[PDB]
Amino acid sequence: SFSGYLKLTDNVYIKNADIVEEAKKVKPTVVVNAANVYLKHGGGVAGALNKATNNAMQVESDDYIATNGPLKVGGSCVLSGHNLAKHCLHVVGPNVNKGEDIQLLKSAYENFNQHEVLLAPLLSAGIFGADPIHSLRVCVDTVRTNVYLAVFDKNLYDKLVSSFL
Ligand SMILES: c1ncc2c(n1)NCC2
Repeated sequence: SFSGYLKLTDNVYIKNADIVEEAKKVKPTVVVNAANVYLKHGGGVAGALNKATNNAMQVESDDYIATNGPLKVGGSCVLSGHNLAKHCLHVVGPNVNKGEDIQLLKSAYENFNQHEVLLAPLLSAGIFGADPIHSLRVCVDTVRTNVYLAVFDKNLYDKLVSSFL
């Protein structure tokens, strides 16, 4: 089970941890991937989760895209969690670096409400370019199910906790 998390609200928890390492340890029912519409897991959380699956996540994702086409920004799909989780919920937050509507971040977090408990990163944070403090605020104000947030960067984790309202 999840350990060492700081409780932020009734249902949101946070820990300074590598989501890949957290997933291998806990083997949650759902690990959230910070996906793009093409499910091209090149970098950030997606690249790290995919590399941990020995590229099996990318092979499965390419078959999903070949069949279904790309996801919408703000959308998601449930695929296998491979050696990391029972399932991976690939969620597409807006990539601010690609000029995408930051208002789609709430729509992206709404996908989490379809799962009772999730291990997740902050959507649109990191290489997606959004303000992680804003992402945490949207997470707490949108997600009603139990979300265990893994924040890789210690300095960002401290900033998120110390500024949390
Ligand atoms: C949480 N947030 C970001 C990352 C992570 N976990 N693993 C590597 C990049």
